[PDB]
Amino acid sequence: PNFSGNWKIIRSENFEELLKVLGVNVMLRKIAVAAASKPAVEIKQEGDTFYIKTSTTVRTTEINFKVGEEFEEQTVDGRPCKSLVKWESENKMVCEQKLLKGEGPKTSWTRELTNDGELILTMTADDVVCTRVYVRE
Repeated sequence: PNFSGNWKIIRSENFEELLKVLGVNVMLRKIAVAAASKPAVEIKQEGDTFYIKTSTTVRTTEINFKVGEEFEEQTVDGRPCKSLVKWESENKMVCEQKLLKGEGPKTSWTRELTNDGELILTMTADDVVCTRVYVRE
């Protein structure tokens, strides 16, 4: 019931499709998929306060947020955005993103801790739903 820990990915669906919707060019798409196939995920949870570090060779994101309070981060393709995380349920948080500048597909992400010990990351861009599953390492 604690998101804290080091996570390793075991499954990933539609990540490429997601990037395609976001306008990422064909080659970057392949580079991204490759890099994102073996990310290092570190999460530290203190009550409603979170620290999530996702590292890959070509891109590392570090976000700090408190459930319920807006913060700034970036969409998966690097566009700055305003995010707000809320609890959809006891083990699931949902984040709605708003581009700071310009227009683009509506994006969001959700992270859910399953009762049997796994972490499901869901990322969406318009109608595309990307599902990534992690287990503790």
